[PDB]
This record gives sequence, structure tokens and C-alpha cells, in this order.
Amino acid sequence: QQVCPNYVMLRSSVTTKVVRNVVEYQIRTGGFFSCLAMLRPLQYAKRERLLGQRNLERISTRDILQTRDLHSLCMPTPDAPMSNHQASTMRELICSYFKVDHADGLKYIPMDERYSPSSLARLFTMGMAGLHITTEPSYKRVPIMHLAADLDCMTLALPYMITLDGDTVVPVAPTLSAEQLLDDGLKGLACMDISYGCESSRCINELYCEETAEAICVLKTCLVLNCMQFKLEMDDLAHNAAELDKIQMMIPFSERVFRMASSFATIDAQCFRFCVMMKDKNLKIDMRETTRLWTRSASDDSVATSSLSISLDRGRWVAADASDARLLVFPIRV
Amino acid sequence: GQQVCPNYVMLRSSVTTKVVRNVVEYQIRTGGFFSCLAMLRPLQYAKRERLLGQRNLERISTRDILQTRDLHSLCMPTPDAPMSNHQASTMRELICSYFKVDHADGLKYIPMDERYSPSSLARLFTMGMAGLHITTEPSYKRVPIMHLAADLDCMTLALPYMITLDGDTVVPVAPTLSAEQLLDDGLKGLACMDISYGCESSRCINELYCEETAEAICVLKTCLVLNCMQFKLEMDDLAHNAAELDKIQMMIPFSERVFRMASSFATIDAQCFRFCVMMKDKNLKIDMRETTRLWTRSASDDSVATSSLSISLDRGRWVAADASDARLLVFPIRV
Ligand SMILES: C[C@H](CCC(=O)NCC(=O)O)[C@H]1CC[C@H]2[C@@H]3[C@H](O)C[C@@H]4C[C@H](O)CC[C@]4(C)[C@H]3C[C@H](O)[C@]12C
Ligand SMILES: C[C@H](CCC(=O)NCC(=O)O)[C@H]1CC[C@H]2[C@@H]3[C@H](O)C[C@@H]4C[C@H](O)CC[C@]4(C)[C@H]3C[C@H](O)[C@]12C
Ligand SMILES: C[C@H](CCC(=O)NCC(=O)O)[C@H]1CC[C@H]2[C@@H]3[C@H](O)C[C@@H]4C[C@H](O)CC[C@]4(C)[C@H]3C[C@H](O)[C@]12C
Ligand SMILES: C[C@H](CCC(=O)NCC(=O)O)[C@H]1CC[C@H]2[C@@H]3[C@H](O)C[C@@H]4C[C@H](O)CC[C@]4(C)[C@H]3C[C@H](O)[C@]12C
Repeated sequence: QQVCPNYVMLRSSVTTKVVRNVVEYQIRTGGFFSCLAMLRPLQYAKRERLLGQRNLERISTRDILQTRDLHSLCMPTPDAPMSNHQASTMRELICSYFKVDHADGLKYIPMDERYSPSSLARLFTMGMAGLHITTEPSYKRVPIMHLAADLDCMTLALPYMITLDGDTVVPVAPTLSAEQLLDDGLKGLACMDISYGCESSRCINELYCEETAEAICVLKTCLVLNCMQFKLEMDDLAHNAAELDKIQMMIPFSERVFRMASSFATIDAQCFRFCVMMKDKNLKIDMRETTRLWTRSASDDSVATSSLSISLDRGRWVAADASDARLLVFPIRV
Repeated sequence: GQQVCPNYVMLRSSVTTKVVRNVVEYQIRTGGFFSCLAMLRPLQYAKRERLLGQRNLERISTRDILQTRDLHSLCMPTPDAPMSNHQASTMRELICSYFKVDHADGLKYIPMDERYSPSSLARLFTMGMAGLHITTEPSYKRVPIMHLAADLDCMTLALPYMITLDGDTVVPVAPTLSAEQLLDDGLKGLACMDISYGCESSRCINELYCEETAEAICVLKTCLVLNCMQFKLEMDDLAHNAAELDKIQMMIPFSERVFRMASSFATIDAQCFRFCVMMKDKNLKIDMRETTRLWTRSASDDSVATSSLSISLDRGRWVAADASDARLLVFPIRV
């Protein structure tokens, strides 16, 4: 069974199975783990770089042109949620990294100023791996970022926000939203850090350098973009009876959505409050009830996060009150 | 464990004899060999070293001990280990061309002696393809990462071999020249070599040829040729090295390893071809001391008759066989 087929992150494939008169739900969320694998760019493109330029040509000529086809082309996706945040600065960021001009930079972000954040993230991630998806359906070779080769030995990644405790960098809880990091000239990304690991621990800002500075910022942006794509599909799924009613009584799907939102719970305030609530209800909530938690999570009043002191322990992001642990975030695979 | 050839790169080994049920069992480790062939996948060769900062090199350089293992890490000429003089002139100007570095300190890789360590050279060029330039001073400098090195980093198996034309059709041909004789004539003899990479998906390295990737193809082939030369140089020296050979003289398990090692270059080097052929004839049950007598005959065209041997490529394996018998089976190299 297909769940959310016209969606980049929420595209799923569930398989109901009856064994010994006990039902078992096995969920597959390939689009999500495909988009998070952008955190290791060389691995994201390691198989596609050998398919050849032919790959793109076949997708473009097909008349159906579904969202999965348009995502592979790093193009705006009709029939799927899109955004407008800092589209002006997003387009000139394409033109800066790829050294391409304005006229056909509009072909990624049109005059509508609407783009698919994950389709944008795919474009920039492939560029860091050395492949530039062009306006025409072609692969063009661009310089491979050193940072992308540095990080390709890592298997675990943990983004989080930081602040100063007096000459010491300490984790701070997400107060802004991920979208609000794309403005002010992307200068809000300096307060984000991804801790890569091999399970040895290496923070991405520890590797900061004049040579690697550009690669650091793009990689952070792609994570922010994948977070926006996630919010946009989570927001749209709520107002989508067609798909939500299909998974309405699949409680196993709540752990997956929680697992997914957990990825951004350290950098997005809405995903922070959303995951907190579901840990309170012990993650045993039917899908339809889950999205009311997603919809309340949009209000600063929904959970009391001010009294929550967070600490970083053994590659896990702990958010906990003195009484008990409220939320454990685990590093995302690849 | 017990150390074998500790002042060598490709042949550095560590053996541990263990007696179980009053039966002795030998466990052999040849780290230097599999470290040098891992250069066939450059990004993987440097995937762990790129995280260590330049301070690493300084710690090894400041040491006055200056052993061969230390000097290999510095991509420097190695005293106390065999070195070569073949096309040293063109090897140095190839350093200066790829790294855009000048002549004066290009001599510091290949001195006025014109002696160099082929594996130290292979390490220098392999690290460059992974984006890191080992400098004359102990420092890591960032150089453009070769696209080809990223292309090949999904592959797990590699099989070098020599090629020829069958009338508009590329066919495998047996090694008639030595690997060294592929570094001369401006390195134009490498156009007859091909490496079939695979994921066991099969991709020949010349299928990926392009103006953008042309340099990367040639450097990767050269490093394989260089690692083969390093192997010959240590194999030649081991024969006249009683100190080490007598320690492992009766270790028949060591014969499979040397055969497994020489098999890697048996497809592009004529000497390694005849050497591996011989040991397959004696069913690979040869004591180490006798093995290196076979290695010494292998240097002569007359030792085995290879002219009647038609070679073919079967499911990613290099078959050399005629009549009704498989004379040599070469398997793809891991990583
Ligand atoms: C954490 C502090 C700011 C003080 C603070 O805690 N405010 C949080 C807040 O903005 O609310 C910031 C400001 C200057 C930053 C550095 C500079 O921008 C330079 C450089 C930029 C790099 O993107 C990440 C490393 C770092 C050293 C940055 C680390 C860190 O990002 C710093 C040292
Ligand atoms: C932070 C990185 C890298 C900076 C650098 O080269 N190192 C400086 C250092 O190490 O001191 C830069 C590279 C190109 C920049 C972008 C481009 O110039 C285009 C555009 C320019 C605007 O003034 C600010 C937004 C932004 C998207 C820029 C954001 C950000 O400013 C980028 C993505
Ligand atoms: C095998 C044939 C030559 C016929 C032959 O067998 N003569 C051997 C001989 O020279 O004695 C050569 C000539 C043209 C070569 C190609 C061109 O030089 C272009 C290009 C050059 C690259 O170095 C390796 C790949 C290849 C496609 C080459 C593959 C292969 O190297 C070819 C197709
Ligand atoms: C074959 C490759 C790549 C050629 C290329 O850019 N593509 C051409 C194409 O695709 O037609 C070149 C790049 C630099 C060359 C070397 C440098 O020029 C230095 C030096 C120059 C000598 O004339 C011949 C030996 C060699 C080592 C050269 C061997 C070989 O000639 C190299 C290693």
C-alpha cells in the first residue's frame, strides 16, 4: 500500500502482514531516509554518479511528470507543498555556488518564488558531491567539496543549536523555527552545529576553515531545507483526509513520524514541542490524533519549554527537567 | 606477533603461530600489501587519514628513528628498503605537473640519485586524487578531488588486465612486457591497460574516459604499476635476505599469500604472470624458500611457455588457460 505518494519526505510503503493471527505493520519511508542521507553528500550521490546523464533524459521526456520525477530534476513540484521563505536569497545562492547566471536560475525558483525545499536541498547536496543538475536534464561536473569527502567516513549525525556559557559552547534549546535560519543572509546558521560520529566524535564547526567555510553553510542549509519540506508535508497531511484516513488506526506509524520529527527537534521549535508531547503520551497515539499534536505544536504556548535544561551526552541530545527525562533525541543514520 | 619484513612496505607482515589440539596453525597478516592495493580506491585509501590534522605528520617527521614505515607516510625515499630508477626523470615532472609544484622541491620526492620508493610515489599520487597533497614539509595541502576517485568509491572489486584489438573489438591480451615498461614512452603504454571495477555494476575504467577524467585515469593506472614495481623490488630483495626468509622458510601457508599477492599484478606484469603460473603447476604446496627460486626463474622468458596461452575474461575473473586445463585463475582485488 502506498502512503503519501505525491510527497518527498512522507512517501511511504506499508505492508500489512498476518502471522499466527497477529497483525504486524511494517512501514517503509524511503523518501525520508533518502533526504536525510543528504547529510553525507558523497554517499547521497555515490550510486547516481555512475548511472550517467541518460538517467535525467528519460525522466524529463515522460509526460506524466509526477513529483518523484520532478524531485529527481531538482525542480518545483506541483501537487506537493512548496515554500516562499527567502526565495530571493535562495536563487542567488544557486547562482553563487554554481556560478550560473540569473536568467535560468529562475528555472529552479520561478517568478512565483515557490520552491520545493528538499528539491533545493538535493540540488545543493549533489553539487557538493561534484555533480550539478542543470536546467537542461544533464549532469555537469563541478568541484567536489573537500568537506563532503571528510564526512563520508561518518555514520551518525546529530544537529543541534549552540550558545555561549562564558568561553564555552553549550547546547541551547530551539527557540526559532528552521525557516527563520534562512534569512539575515543565512547568518543564523552560525549558531547551528552537526556532531558527526563513526559509531571519534567530530563537530562540523570544529572542521571550520576558509577553504571549507562555504561547504559548511550549504550542508547546514540542506538540513534546514529538508526540515522545511517536512513541516510542509506534516502541515498538508493534516488537511488531507484522502491519505490520513488510510493510516488512521495504524499506531505503529506514530513512532515513525516521531522518529522523523525527532531529526529536526534540535533545530526547529515546532518539532521540539511536537516530539515533547508525544513522549508525554508514551508514543501510543493513532495517526489522526498525532497530527492535532503537530497542529498545536505550532503555538509557543503548547508546551512549557523554558524550564527545560538540555545537555549533550554520548552523541544523544537530552532535553529533561530536573524531575525526569522529557525527550531523548538520537543521531540519524547516515 | 612475529614480525616479517619490517623494513618493507608491500611485504610488511605479522605472523602468529598457534597450536590447537597439538596441531600448529599459522595466521598470517599482510597489512602493507592490502594497504597499498587499497590505493585502487583513492577516497577509501584516505578516508580515515583525512580526519587527522597536519600535526600527525609533524610527530612522525620529528622522530630521529626515521624508519621505513615513517618514511612511507611522508612519501619520501626510503633507505633500508628497495628503490628504483626507472623513468625517474619523467616521474618527477609528473609530480610537478599534477601538483603544479616547481622543480627545486620536486627533487625532494625524487632526488639527484633518481632513486624513489614506488609505493611512496603511489601514496603521493593516490592522496592527491583524494584531494590531499603531501608536501615536502610535513603538511597536508588541499588539492582538487578527482571526480573519478568519487566515481569509483562505490566499487568493492577491481581487476586490472591488458587489452588489445580483435578487429574493432577489445579483447584481453596476456602480459608480455613488464609493468615497469609501462611507465616509459611518456606513459603511453598505459592505454593498453584496463581495470574492470565491480560491486560484487561492472565498469571498465576506460569506459569512463573523458577529457575531464583523463588525467585521473592515468594516475590511477600508474599507482597500480608503481605498487607492482614495489612488489618486484621486495620480492627480488627477499630472495637474497636470509635474515627474514629463514624465519618463515617452512611456512607453507605463506605461499598462498605470496601467490595471492603476485596474482594481483599477474595480469599486467609478464614476470608476475610466469611466477603465478609456476606455483599453480606445483599445486601451491611449496615451502617459502623454494617459492623465491621460482620467483627468480620467472624473470626469464624461457622459464614457462606462455605463447600458447589464450586468455579470457569470465564473470569478473581473469582466466588464462589453453588446451583442456586452467593454468592460472586470477581473482579481482578487494577494494
Ligand atoms: C555562540 C556565539 C554567539 C553568542 C551566543 O551564545 N548567542 C546565541 C544566540 O544567537 O542567541 C557565536 C557568535 C560568533 C560565532 C563564531 C563566528 O561566527 C565565527 C565562526 C563561524 C562558523 O560558522 C562557526 C564557528 C565560528 C567560530 C562561530 C561559533 C559561534 O557560532 C559563535 C562564537
Ligand atoms: C558563508 C559562505 C562562505 C563564506 C566564505 O567564503 N568564507 C568566509 C570566511 O571564512 O571568513 C558564503 C559563500 C557565498 C555566500 C552567499 C552568496 O554570496 C549569495 C548571497 C549573498 C548575500 O549577501 C547573503 C546571502 C548569500 C546566499 C550568501 C550567504 C553566505 O554568506 C555564503 C553562502
Ligand atoms: C587497443 C587499441 C589499439 C589496437 C591494439 O591492440 N594495439 C596495441 C598496440 O599498440 O600494440 C587502442 C587504440 C585506441 C585506444 C583508445 C584511445 O587511445 C582513447 C582512449 C585512451 C585511454 O588512455 C584509454 C581508453 C581509450 C578509449 C583507448 C582504448 C584502447 O587503448 C584503444 C582502443
Ligand atoms: C594523459 C594525461 C591527461 C591528458 C588530458 O588532459 N587529456 C587529453 C585528452 O583527453 O585528449 C596527461 C596530463 C599531464 C601529462 C603529463 C605531464 O604533461 C608531464 C609529462 C609530460 C611528458 O611530455 C609526458 C609525460 C608526462 C608525465 C605527462 C603524461 C600524460 O600525458 C599526462 C599525465
